Amino acid sequence: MGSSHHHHHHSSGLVPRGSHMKGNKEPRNVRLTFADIELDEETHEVWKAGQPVSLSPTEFTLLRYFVINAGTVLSKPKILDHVWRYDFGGDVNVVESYVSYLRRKIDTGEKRLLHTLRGVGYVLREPR
Repeated sequence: MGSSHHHHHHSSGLVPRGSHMKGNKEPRNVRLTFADIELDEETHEVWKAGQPVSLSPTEFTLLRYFVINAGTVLSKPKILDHVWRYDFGGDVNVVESYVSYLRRKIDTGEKRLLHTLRGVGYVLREPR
């Protein structure tokens, strides 16, 4: 809620009286994808190589963050503070439990897209 909106920097063109003809502000809903992973922020659903998984809000946020930062080595404590940022009250052992369950619900194929750097954390990366 504000009055800003209309930016005071419209050095781009100068004929909004028409411009488009229908609208192109956005293509379609917000859907995240990765290697063989699909997430719909609209239907809050997940899909992996023809393998759908019913994850909960928390577990969903975790997977989503992993994808957003896919390629960057994440840390156990960092990941916690990042997610638990919506509900404090979870030791560092709670993450391990969730991670183990996640692996079982996300790991299965011969292609390991989740590398575990024991002592540091985990990193998302496609098989090379």
